[PDB]
Amino acid sequence: DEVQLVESGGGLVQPGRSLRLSCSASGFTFGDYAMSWFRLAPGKGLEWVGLIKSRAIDGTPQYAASVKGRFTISRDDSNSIAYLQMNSLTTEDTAIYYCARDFYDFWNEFSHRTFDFWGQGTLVTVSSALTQPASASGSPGQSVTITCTGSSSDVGGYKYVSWYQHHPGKAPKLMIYEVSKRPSGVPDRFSGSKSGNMASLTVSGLQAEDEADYYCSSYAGSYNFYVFGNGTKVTV
Repeated sequence: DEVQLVESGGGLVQPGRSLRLSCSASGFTFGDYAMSWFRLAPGKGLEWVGLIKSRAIDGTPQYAASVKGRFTISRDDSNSIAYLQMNSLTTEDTAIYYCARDFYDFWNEFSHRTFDFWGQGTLVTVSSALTQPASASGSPGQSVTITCTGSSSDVGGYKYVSWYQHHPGKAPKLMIYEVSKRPSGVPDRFSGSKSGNMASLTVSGLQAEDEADYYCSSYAGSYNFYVFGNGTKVTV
């Protein structure tokens, strides 16, 4: 099959309005995985919106301070489809909204930490925390290093630092997880590392396809869950 996530429902909407985003999964046994909603907004970086776990765990959804009380996340295990309900939409809510699968099933110890298989996202336009060097460049074949500096409560408190690669209009993609692991099919020239409060990505032997925006993320404990950097344009 392949794992596929398709988010729908976005569009130009007037303020204070309500909108439901759908995410239809395929290719895995939907019921066994947390599903997380993320947001990419211009000027801001990537943001965690909320999380719903497998019903084999609790299922009670967790949201983020921002949307805490006006968004509501939901699942339909019978049709393998997660939902994001948005209420009282302000223009500061305009963004691309992404759907995500926990890297593991509810069985695994390391569940509820890393997310993968992001969809393309659906754009919502409404009418009317980790430090990351803005830019980096190199020549093809040369090396490059990206920094992601957070605090004790995030990068330096855990072994859950991810890096995503983002091409405009395309689904963000896991390059590195758990600080230094390469998912299946990420070339060993992408390298993860950390020390204290600062993580590092290293792209050895650059390539034309390697020119992208690179976002870093860390688990940030029970209260904040996730946090991101503002992204880095690598230019080859």
